[PDB]
Amino acid sequence: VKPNYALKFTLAGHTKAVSSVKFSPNGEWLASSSADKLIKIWGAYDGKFEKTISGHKLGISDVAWSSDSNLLVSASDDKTLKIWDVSSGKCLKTLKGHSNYVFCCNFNPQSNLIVSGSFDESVRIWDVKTGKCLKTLPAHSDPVSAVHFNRDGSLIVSSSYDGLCRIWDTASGQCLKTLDNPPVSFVKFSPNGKYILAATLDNTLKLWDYSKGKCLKTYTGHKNEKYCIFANFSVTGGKWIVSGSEDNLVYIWNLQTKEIVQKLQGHTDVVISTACHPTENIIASAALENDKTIKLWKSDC
Ligand SMILES: CC(=O)NCCCCc1nc(CO)c[nH]1
Ligand SMILES: [Cl-]
Repeated sequence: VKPNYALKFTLAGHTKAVSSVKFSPNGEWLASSSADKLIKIWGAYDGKFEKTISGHKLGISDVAWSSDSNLLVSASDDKTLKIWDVSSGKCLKTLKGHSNYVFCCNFNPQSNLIVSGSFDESVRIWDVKTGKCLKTLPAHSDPVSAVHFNRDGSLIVSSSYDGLCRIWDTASGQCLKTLDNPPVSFVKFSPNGKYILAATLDNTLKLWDYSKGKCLKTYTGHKNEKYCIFANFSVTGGKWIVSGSEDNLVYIWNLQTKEIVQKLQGHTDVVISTACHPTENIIASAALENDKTIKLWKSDC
């Protein structure tokens, strides 16, 4: 069995590289962030442009949704994160404390906390209500490429150009585990929180068993030597691994067999970001500044 993702919509409007696309947990919306300093909201099902959210003074590297689909958080080169009310487009809080570009961000499942990763080599944990920094983790010895909460928010996983993935106890900020050392460009937990998916800048994705601390699966064939490209667990139909690539394609692998099952063609630059819809067999992909578009794809499985 293989998926049959086909192009449904091309979403134009960003004037520089797209950096990140994310579906709202309720499946209604796609949010995109860009080097153009803007967040854009789009209909997940009709691709219809909804609104622009503005206020960052420099480019945005990442955006993430609260669990109720009402709030966004953005990570910017202006060294801040901003918490946004999606309905009003208003900036509710500016999260200050990082000393360099903020690269990655995520809410916990409760959405009382935000985790951030920065070029300043720290991971910060923030109170959503107050906008205050609760904890600063001296997490890494190079820029932090990704941060992600597990299923209940009890753990954070971080990755860095220093070649490490680290698992952190959210409550205490203490490191529970460190996983050659090529730069780690992306990491996230599996939906069940038992596994970690990690990208390294040697054109390799690895599935790690967190409990055992050992590599279970490797996914190759794509190009990733430069950019922090997002990767995804696709779980709505077949059990796939999804990633962008520096050869301008979306790669889809069989999680169990590690075989490439589809390559999506259409982008005219690096596919930096992919997202999987929470309920439908729908992928969003976004590309860098030769392309600047988002594409919505639909599969029967
Ligand atoms: C250096 C690089 O990859 N620049 C392209 C724009 C940033 C993309 C991005 N990836 C992540 C992974 O967590 C967050 N943001
Ligand atoms: Cl996703």
